[PDB]
Amino acid sequence: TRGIVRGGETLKEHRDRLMAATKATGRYAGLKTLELREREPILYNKLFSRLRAGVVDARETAKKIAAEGELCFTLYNAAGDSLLTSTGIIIHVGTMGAAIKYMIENNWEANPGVHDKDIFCNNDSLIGNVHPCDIHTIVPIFWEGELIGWVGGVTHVIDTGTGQVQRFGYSITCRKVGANDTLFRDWLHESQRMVRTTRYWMLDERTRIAGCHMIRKLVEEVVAEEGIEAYWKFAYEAVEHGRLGLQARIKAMTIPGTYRQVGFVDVPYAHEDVRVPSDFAKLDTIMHAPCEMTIRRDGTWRLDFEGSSRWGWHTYNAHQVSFTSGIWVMMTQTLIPSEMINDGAAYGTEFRLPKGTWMNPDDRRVAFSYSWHFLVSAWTALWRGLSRSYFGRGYLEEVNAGNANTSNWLQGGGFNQYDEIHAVNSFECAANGTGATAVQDGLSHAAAIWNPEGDMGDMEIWELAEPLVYLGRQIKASSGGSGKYRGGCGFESLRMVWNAKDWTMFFMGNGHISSDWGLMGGYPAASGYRFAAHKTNLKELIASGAEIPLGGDTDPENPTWDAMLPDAQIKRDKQAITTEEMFSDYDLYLNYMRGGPGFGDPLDREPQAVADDINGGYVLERFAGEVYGVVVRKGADGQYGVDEAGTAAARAQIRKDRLAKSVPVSEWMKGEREKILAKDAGTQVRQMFAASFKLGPRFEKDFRTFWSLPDSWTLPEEEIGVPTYGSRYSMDISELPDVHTVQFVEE
Amino acid sequence: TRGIVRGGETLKEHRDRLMAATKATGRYAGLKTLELREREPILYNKLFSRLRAGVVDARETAKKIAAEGELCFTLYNAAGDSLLTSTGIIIHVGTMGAAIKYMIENNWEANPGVHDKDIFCNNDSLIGNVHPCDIHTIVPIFWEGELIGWVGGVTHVIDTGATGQVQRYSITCRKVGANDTLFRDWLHESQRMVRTTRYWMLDERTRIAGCHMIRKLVEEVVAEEGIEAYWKFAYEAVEHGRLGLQARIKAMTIPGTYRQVGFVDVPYAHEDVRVPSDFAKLDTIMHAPCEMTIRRDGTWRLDFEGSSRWGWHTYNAHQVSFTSGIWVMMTQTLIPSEMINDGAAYGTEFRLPKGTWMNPDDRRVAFSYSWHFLVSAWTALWRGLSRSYFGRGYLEEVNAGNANTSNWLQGGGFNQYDEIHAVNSFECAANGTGATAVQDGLSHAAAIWNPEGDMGDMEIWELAEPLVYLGRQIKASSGGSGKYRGGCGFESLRMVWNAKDWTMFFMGNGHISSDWGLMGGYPAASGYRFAAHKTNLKELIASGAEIPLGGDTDPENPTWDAMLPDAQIKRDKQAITTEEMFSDYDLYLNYMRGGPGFGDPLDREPQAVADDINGGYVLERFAGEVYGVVVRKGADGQYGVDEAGTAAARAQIRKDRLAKSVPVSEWMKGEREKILAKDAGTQVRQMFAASFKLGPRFEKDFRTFWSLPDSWTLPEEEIGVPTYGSRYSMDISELPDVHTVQFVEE
Ligand SMILES: [Mn+2]
Ligand SMILES: [Mn+2]
Repeated sequence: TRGIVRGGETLKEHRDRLMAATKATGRYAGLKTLELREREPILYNKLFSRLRAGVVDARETAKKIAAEGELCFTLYNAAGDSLLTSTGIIIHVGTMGAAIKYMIENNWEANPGVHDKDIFCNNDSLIGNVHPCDIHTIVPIFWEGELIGWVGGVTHVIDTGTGQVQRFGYSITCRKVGANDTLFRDWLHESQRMVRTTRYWMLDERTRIAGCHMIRKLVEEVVAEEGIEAYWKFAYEAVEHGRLGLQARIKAMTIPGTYRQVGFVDVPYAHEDVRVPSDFAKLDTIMHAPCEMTIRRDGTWRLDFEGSSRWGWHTYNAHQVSFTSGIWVMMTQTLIPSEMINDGAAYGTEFRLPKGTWMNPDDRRVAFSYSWHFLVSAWTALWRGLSRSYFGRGYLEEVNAGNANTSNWLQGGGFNQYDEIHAVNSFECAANGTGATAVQDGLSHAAAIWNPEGDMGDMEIWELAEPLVYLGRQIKASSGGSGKYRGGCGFESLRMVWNAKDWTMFFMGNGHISSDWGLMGGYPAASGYRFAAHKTNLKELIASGAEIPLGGDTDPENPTWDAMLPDAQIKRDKQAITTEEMFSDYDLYLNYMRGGPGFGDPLDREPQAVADDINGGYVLERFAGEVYGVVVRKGADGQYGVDEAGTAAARAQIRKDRLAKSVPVSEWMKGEREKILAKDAGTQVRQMFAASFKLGPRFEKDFRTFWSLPDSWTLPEEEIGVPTYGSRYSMDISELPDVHTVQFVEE
Repeated sequence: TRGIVRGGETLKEHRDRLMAATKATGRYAGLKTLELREREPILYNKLFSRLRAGVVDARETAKKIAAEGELCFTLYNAAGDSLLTSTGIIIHVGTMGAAIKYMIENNWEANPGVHDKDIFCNNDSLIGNVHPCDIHTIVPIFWEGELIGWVGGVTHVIDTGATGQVQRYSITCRKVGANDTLFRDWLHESQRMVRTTRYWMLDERTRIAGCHMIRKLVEEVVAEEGIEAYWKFAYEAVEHGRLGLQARIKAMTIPGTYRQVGFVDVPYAHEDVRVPSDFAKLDTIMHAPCEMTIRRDGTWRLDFEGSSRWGWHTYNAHQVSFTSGIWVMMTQTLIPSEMINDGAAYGTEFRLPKGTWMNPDDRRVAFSYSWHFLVSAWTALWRGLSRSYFGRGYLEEVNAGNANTSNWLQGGGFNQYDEIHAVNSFECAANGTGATAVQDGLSHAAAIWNPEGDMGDMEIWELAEPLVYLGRQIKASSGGSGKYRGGCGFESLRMVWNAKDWTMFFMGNGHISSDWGLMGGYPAASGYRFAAHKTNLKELIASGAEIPLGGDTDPENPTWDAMLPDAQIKRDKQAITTEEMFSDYDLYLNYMRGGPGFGDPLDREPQAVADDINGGYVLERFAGEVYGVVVRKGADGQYGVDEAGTAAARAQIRKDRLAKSVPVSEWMKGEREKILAKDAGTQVRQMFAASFKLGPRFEKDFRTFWSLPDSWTLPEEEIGVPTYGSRYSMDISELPDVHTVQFVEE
């Protein structure tokens, strides 16, 4: 046959046909009926069971090369659509799927060609990828000379290649790195210069190629026993199957209608401790991620991000592939926790990411090295939206106020206690607080949005990898969102530099803004802040038996460590993002993990839960009365107990104080409107709105209508007084010729 | 014959043999006799003259695929040694040759295999390259299924990427094509490294077109004159070059030891050097001492013991870059021939100590703008070679040295076409040259990496950049004073016009003049910065007020500043900056440096001093203070010489010199007190501290000359500045199963 796909179609003729049938019918590949599944139920169930089991075995067997992370493997059909994904974080199902769809639309079939036993590698920025260090290995599967699918394997390399602002600070575009199952030497020598340490990159490549070739054999054996006729139907029915599964889940758990929510997070690049080389990049900006969620009677739904802010000079921007592919690590935690999850769910979801926004920049200068900062801040709002549907329908067990900001990313560089390059960081922000439920408190220090199987790691293992020692590891008091049910609290650890040389560290996380919100009366989780101490003189303080900082920063409004370090240079502020800073032995670094949002009116919380929280270190005593209205009294055993009568009076008094200090929304609005007309707000607020308007006309109209603003009132970004480089002149990807990108999104 | 090289040897077996014969015999490839040259001279001269011409033809023909000068092509033998090189800048003969020898040593023959019609590409930093944007295309030449040589084509791509870099796009001899056809995944992947696609794509089409033309040339020559004759020429030609350099040294120079040194400043402690790493935020000085030894047999040695350590900046150099590009200056004085090839390398001994900025041996080091250190280190060699010319009697060949190729005008953003900016004006191609022992230096005439200096037309530059010329003027008092004055630089005043999202920065020497005067002459003027933001020039122009024009004639008594009362003027000695925002009607002074002078300025003929004042080469005030010449403004407003007054001023300055000078012994004792008290700037002590550790022989001489006790030490960690990288290295030896080539004693 002429084309290499089974049947004689080229890779592009094949996909274009399926995509045309998908558009005309609304069903993947125009499969109005799934004959294999309906006519042969057992064989269909067996095909998933064996293929799913073999894909997981590849992932776990290949994993056994350590000294799990983003490691994952996915089986695709000829058109680049996922059928099955292994255990692990599934944020790369779409990134690798896009890499296949890039080879399809750019005629890789003709050059460099797609042959059996070829090995392709990819991490391209313009195709779509979460992190530059996330390396894809893609292998085509052939049966009797014809192509029937692809295999994808991905890892997060931890030692690849300060204060990046533009993309031009590596890139692999579906490069053919091997043939005949043998890697090319020029690729091996070249890729080992893209890295500071060789061991991690080399083993990771072996792992990916291993798992891929296992899965390749796994398919060749399934097809041999059950026949190609059966497998060929399954490779397209399984996708249309996933779509029907998502539709059935929506109709069963949620409510049709329109849900509107928004999320924010800060980017404080004006601070002197953010040492970026470009002066046009030094300004305070805020991420704006509004979302209009539409759930329809037919079980389809739509996520429209009209009104979002523009991309900025920083590393927190994202890709439309990165945004849509990675949003399912969140969705599979509430709506579709299923091992059948595949691209079928994608074909049952509509995404609108306006071109030019931070989630769909369409500009080649954009950097995305730390996309998580924005992604986790934008996705959390969707928890709240869905929860409104769960709450109204009665499935309160599924309600969740949202995920915490996966923040304070402890990052360090230099030479460790073995006089060797640092490569492995602690990664304690895998265990943040979780949002509160409509039924119970949230889980403290339990999970991250991109991995619900939160693991905090052992202190004794991290101290074998980092030149740091734990002086404390403690639950972060009052970090969880207050509410009838408290959001999960984060936790903190105090690090002391120990046997480090040429050492540097920086902070990474939300500071001025709490990305998550409480739900239906609950409050947002605590926001971030920084603590670090240099020139502590701790060696002499330890030797002399003086007071030394231990534990966690219990009350940063009334700290106890600072006074213990009189000769120290202490940095204690809300600057939760910094650039590389010099550290040396006996200096201190507070690693503070965020908490989750709360649920419900705080003064509906059962008083004993407040007393249990104070005794447990989840809430500072101070706020027991101010926030929850609970009067607690310390007893003989040192434990706090509830004052039943005193609480009732406090709760009744707060209710009157609320009505007194509050104001009718009509009244407050006209006052806020005067400030809007006078353009009275910080530059970060005005820049956010000014940029959001230009990229979102529908958002500007609603804003003007809601505030009853006259057309005479305008908010041009160019008149705020901050740099605006990149707001009117762009570097589109359309400038690149011979490059055909695929659109997974309305814009 | 299994090995692909002619005869059956593999590439490594072949080179390994030739290199062992070179080490053993002191003659390239163990050629004690050149049979072809001696027994068939006409045929020998014919092969060279014809290959040289065919190579030049390929370079000039391919050049017509755009519209540069760094473009160049080189013909190599099977072992990766240069035979011939096209017209153009020859910095990349060694870099590309090193790429070939990398494929030889790392078994490219077995994987990915070296086949006919294959296309390779390379710019690797660890192999050694001048610039990250200088891209190599390497094609193997075959004859009857066997490899007989290589072709290398290079271009300087202007629109690549990568800020205030402090530590380290790498293409490691990648096979980017087969069957003379490029791979699609390579073409797509390359269009993401560049800002605009045009320049990258035409440059590759240019390199390949030239490589294939040279491949056809060899195939044609071999076919007509026979492969037997060519296979002899392909190695005799190298040894031939070695003998040629030996003859030139013995005919032009003098045996002995020459000692010289050069310096340049890295002022990274200034706030306008926005660097992301705080441990790279300090002031440092480059130290480039050179002990030059010419032996009686005609061999010579270049020992850079005592040089400073690599730093957190983009001015470090690879050993291959330092030795491959040094021949751009050697071909301007010692061996200016079109026959130049690697024979000159096998006739020269280089010692670049490991850890120094020229041989860092650390993977973190960056090399983006290594010219700043190279031009400052090479200028000292002119002076050494000149002492041999001057003693032997070839005063015409003397030259005090090359100016720092500084102020590198760099701009970014969007231009008057609302398109990405990629073409910057290249006025630092026309710096002042060093004065000779016979005549003044040439003003605004050349750079060290290109003697064919061209300034460009202002009208052409304004079609490329969003800038307009408000001035273009000879730089007064930039040339080094002396009996014969060093060449003066020039300066242009630029106004930003129709730019958007525009940024600019300065680049060059500031506190230090790298060049020195010779035998009584003085160094050229050092660098400084002038820029003006928020000028309000639009209204000053409209109202008819004074507007800055021309050049910054006297920065000690400027005229522009008073004209700009509302402007933010940056007028300091910070000649290196990171990108800074610029808007229309802002000003940027592009000041090109001059060259060093020769001889005692007091021995300069007075009428030359008067001509210099009249011509804007020397400011009036220095005619008496420096040259001791009294001038009077004549009727026509021109300056003339006062013979009698000049004779007195010269007689008085001679007494002043003896009165204000002191015996060197008396000065040394006082300067020795300061060394013991460690009374000096941190940039000075860090330089010496780093130099001592890398050069024990240099430290030994320092302590000896100053009679310092062993109790006196200068540890770098006690200076008070960051010392990151001094004690902990990421040596390249770590990288697994990567085999490097040492062209240097380290
Ligand atoms: Mn990753
Ligand atoms: Mn170059």
